[PDB]
Amino acid sequence: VYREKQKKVESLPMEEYVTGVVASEMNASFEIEALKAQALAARTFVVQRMLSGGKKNNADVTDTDQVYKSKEELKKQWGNNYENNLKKIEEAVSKTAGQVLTYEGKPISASFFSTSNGRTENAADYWGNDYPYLKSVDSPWDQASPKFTSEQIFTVADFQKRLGVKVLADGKVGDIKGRTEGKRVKDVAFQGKTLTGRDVRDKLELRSSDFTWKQEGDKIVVTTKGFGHGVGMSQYGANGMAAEGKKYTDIVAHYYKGVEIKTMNDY
Repeated sequence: VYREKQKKVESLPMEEYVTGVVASEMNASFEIEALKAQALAARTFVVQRMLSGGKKNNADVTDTDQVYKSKEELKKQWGNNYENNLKKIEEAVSKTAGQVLTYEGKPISASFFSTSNGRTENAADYWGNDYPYLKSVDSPWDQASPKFTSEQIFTVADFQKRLGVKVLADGKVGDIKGRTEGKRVKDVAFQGKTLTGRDVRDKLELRSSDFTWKQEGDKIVVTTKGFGHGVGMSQYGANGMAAEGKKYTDIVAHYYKGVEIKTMNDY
């Protein structure tokens, strides 16, 4: 077997691929230490993919694949600042070249999401065994995020159809039965049917599973806190930490409990 001498991913040098993933996933205007943290997370998923068949899907504990932005569209996103942003992301990647996030020697599920509701989530496998590096932590910087609070409006008929339920008479829609350690909704009950908060988020395409709701006339107004699954690293949180002077190593240590930064050469 003739083995390729250079590390390539979809025909590109590995580090350049990482640069592309970072730019596709985190806003370029974010602090450099936050981008460095995102590069470890992207590189962690890349190495994992390559070490297990070279498949395209990440070994993410959360439900997901997503866009790898082209230059054409990064110019439209970054407008004229394209050049400076590109170089910023390149520095962040090269500065962390070869670094990945591990736990007990193996690459982790370096899960990330845009904005928390104030906290991240505990994650466990299908059988309920905890992922020890995905623990619910405090993420107070997200309060100041532009995507912290949000509202989504649905007609009663659409809402009822999408969730396959009849709304409560109280005008209270559906009763929220409990919250997670991350303060996200655990379960919702309607007359004769119950759904998990996560299932409600998917069926309605909510910004997050931390929500409250009310009925206004023939409409349901849903107010969410956060944006994304809430597992692992908050992007807005990492930026907040970086704004108060913390390094990428501090950021990852905060969001992934007990994580160890290794060089990939070992593998």
